[PDB]
Amino acid sequence: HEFPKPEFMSKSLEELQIGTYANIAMVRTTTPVYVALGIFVQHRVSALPVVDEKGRVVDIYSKFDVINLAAEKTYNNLDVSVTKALQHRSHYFEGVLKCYLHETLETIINRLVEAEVHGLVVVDENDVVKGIVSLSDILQALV
Amino acid sequence: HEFPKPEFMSKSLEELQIGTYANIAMVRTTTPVYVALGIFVQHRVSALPVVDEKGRVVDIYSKFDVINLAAEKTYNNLDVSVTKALQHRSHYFEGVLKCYLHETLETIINRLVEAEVHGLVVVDENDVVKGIVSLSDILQALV
Ligand SMILES: Nc1ncnc2c1ncn2[C@@H]1O[C@H](COP(=O)(O)O)[C@@H](O)[C@H]1O
Ligand SMILES: Nc1ncnc2c1ncn2[C@@H]1O[C@H](COP(=O)(O)O)[C@@H](O)[C@H]1O
Repeated sequence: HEFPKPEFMSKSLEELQIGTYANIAMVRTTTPVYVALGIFVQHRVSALPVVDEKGRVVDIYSKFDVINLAAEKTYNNLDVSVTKALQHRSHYFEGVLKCYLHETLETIINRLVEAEVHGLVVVDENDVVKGIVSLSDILQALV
Repeated sequence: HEFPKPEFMSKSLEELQIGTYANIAMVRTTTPVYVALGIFVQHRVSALPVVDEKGRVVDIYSKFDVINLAAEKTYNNLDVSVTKALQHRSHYFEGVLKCYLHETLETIINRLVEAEVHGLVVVDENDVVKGIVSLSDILQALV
């Protein structure tokens, strides 16, 4: 009974209707961590696209990023920028940040597993946010 | 304004009232992945304690575990056991599986960051499930 089904691994994100494409919560490179933490606790979404001055995705900020900040032995306050998370990892340069609607479920799954990341930002031709794909969305496709 | 606050890093899980201690969804070492996947998609919890024949915690099964299974190049079906996830990692032997109510937030945070894990099972003296602590619970303590 193969897991995952080969006929669904070969279908695109668009075809499978996988991800969230409305009401996306996101932040800027100039956003302090206190704003992200407020979003996580009060708005309750799992990952935040981080966009530069042009609206282009340059990182994804997760709840684990906050915990990583909290564990730092150097002195921090919450007025630190979300871009300080980049000292621990670069989702961007490892090619495990973004994805496209036309990409296959197999491609997306291989990308998640590549860096052990829980989410990808769906972008357009200008790297501008269209949606988000998280492990929950993939699990709905895997059923 | 220090992040995290030192006066809350020194407090225990019990003292901070961090974690979920009722209505815990969990599975057995004999549980097939199809049962875990159904739980994730329909019951909608982030991590499942995996308990042996004696009710003792021997693993934690996460949504990423399913994605990891899905990416395997060898042939699988969903009748595989949740214990096949153990081929990718041992939360147990790395000491990043369990925690106790009396442990400090700083200890718990350092443990999460140690293996880059998103959750811990709160256990008793017999390694039996008392609750679960996930990144969301920690974020509520960090505010
Ligand atoms: N920043 C976000 N804004 C809006 N929806 C999101 C965001 N991050 C994740 N989601 C969606 O939240 C749902 C649950 O995802 P998760 O919280 O990872 O289980 C999924 O459908 C995601 O696509
Ligand atoms: N297996 C589980 N059974 C019950 N509650 C859970 C389980 N896993 C996580 N939770 C709780 O679900 C809430 C949201 O956690 P998370 O889904 O990781 O954001 C937290 O209060 C967790 O303690």
